[PDB]
Amino acid sequence: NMDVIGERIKRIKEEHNSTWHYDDENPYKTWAYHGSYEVKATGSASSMINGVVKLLTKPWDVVPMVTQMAMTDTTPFGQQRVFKEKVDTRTPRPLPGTRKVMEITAEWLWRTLGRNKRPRLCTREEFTKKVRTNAADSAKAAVEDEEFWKLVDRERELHKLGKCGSCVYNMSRAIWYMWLGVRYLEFEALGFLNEDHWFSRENSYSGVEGEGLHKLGYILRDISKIPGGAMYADDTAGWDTRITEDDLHNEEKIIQQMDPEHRQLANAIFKLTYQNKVVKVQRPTPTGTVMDIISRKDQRGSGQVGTYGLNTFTNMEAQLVRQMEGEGVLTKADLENPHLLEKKITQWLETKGVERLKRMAISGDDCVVKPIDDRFANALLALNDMGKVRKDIPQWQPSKGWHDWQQVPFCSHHFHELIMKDGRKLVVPCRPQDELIGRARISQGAGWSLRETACLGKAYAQMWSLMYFHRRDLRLASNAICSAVPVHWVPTSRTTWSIHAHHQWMTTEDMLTVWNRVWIEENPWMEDKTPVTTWENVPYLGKREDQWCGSLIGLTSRATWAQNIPTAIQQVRSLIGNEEFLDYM
Ligand SMILES: COc1cc(C)c(C(=O)NS(=O)(=O)c2cccc3cccnc23)cc1-c1ccc(C#CCO)s1
Ligand SMILES: [Zn+2]
Ligand SMILES: [Zn+2]
Repeated sequence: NMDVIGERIKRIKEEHNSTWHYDDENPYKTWAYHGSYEVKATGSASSMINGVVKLLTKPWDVVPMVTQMAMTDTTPFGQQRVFKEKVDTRTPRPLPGTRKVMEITAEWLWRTLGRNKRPRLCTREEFTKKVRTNAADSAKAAVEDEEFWKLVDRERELHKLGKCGSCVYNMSRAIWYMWLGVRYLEFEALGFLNEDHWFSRENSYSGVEGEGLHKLGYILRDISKIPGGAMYADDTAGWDTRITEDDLHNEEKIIQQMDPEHRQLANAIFKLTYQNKVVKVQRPTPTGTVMDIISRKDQRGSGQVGTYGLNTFTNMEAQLVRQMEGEGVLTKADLENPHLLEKKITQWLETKGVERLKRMAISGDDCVVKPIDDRFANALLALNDMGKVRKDIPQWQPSKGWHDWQQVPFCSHHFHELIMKDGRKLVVPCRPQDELIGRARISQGAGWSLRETACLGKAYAQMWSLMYFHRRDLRLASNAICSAVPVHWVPTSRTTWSIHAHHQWMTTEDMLTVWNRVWIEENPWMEDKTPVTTWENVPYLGKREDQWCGSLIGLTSRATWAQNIPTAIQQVRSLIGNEEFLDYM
């Protein structure tokens, strides 16, 4: 294994030859440990609190989920506990028959996904444009430096020779240029899956890439119209740690569709940084803090360019395999058989494949499946054998499905169908309210002024007005935040890193105008384009549903907050200063 990773470890070792040592008390059991060096400890035991949101959500000061979210340990201690609890495991190799059906399905799926689209290399100027639009970090400074691109070119030449010198995953500007350079090179070779929307619903059938949270519920409602069994949405326990060497070799098959110069670079990413990887992780010691150098041949590196798309691919494949087992196409005997009949798998894929993909909504490790009947609930042999063991359920207990699409969990949400006062139906996204408030109360970074804090608060408020307006407490808190923050202050930072967020709330445009654009004008499931002219006609969940989903409506403390909210707004305004404010209450 040293022939692939040796050069990276040699460069790390030489850069820290003063403090480099082999810590024999290292806690790694399934990862190869190469050595350690001294570092300055990074992270925090607690997250910073957004005072603007906190002051305008007083009843949630006494809420346990709101307190828990404010914690999250990122210190070397936090890094180590997460590592031990999840990442330091080995997935048993799938059986020979399971490997065979996965290989057949992966070959058919890649050909289906590439039926209209051709892979291509992504560029420096594409990466540059993405970095600029995201910052509008030190990444914008690097991208502007010609020496950054010269470091990139030197690494690419090693990749072209089948070698890697500086692409290290992390759990001086030279080390930062090497990390961003590593990410650019991955973007160059595999970025096309995202940039050219290979996992869009039109291209992939099961996929939802580019859809946006406001479309997911409508897609689940459409799947519910397909004849079949219940809708299943099983969670995998730590999906990224369950990506096997066999999964990685099946994902690598996309390189067969590439032009020769592209194939060479993508083969370098797969073989040197996915199937072999060098990882840095911080660890507390009695003496201080060390950086450990570790390696392994499987699992998925969570913070990589190709992660979302490749997880979506492998999950689509795994769910098709589970549907084949449910239909009796794959038997227990087939999974143990290296010599299983390839023809019946091929025949099912060619005649039923696409129809079975349309029965699913797949976003990375998140899946919703509506099989042809409920035999799927007990079809667990291939799923468990592929390593995709379901979270917090005995291995052989049947999956429980839903017969109502509104009860289905997907991407941390569930979806409600609302009837507007004018008779039109809306399908809206929702999650436990404490989660929404708890997140909005967390600020991103230290040494952030009242201005930056208030602008992030406004970004959360405006996200609530656009996606979660149907929650009484969030509409009231949103109105309060937007009344407390100067009208012309532009929302900053980001409320989420979800691929499903399109950030339409990152504006100073009227939120009702934006609401009409998203929910009426652009909404393909809204035939009648009549605009809503007042928030009074923007619906809420039924009161009982709002309460079931965490609303404090009906509580005295909530009634007191609603009554006295102009006082808290004025208190925020007085600390912000003599600025232009608008009264949204
Ligand atoms: C599928 O959509 C989402 C899923 C999640 C997970 C988040 C999200 O960040 N949640 S979070 O902060 O509470 C959170 C943070 C970190 C890890 C988590 C793990 C599990 C659950 N939450 C986590 C946000 C959105 C969106 C919010 C608005 C959206 C829109 C639109 C239209 O353009 S899309
Ligand atoms: Zn490299
Ligand atoms: Zn709900």
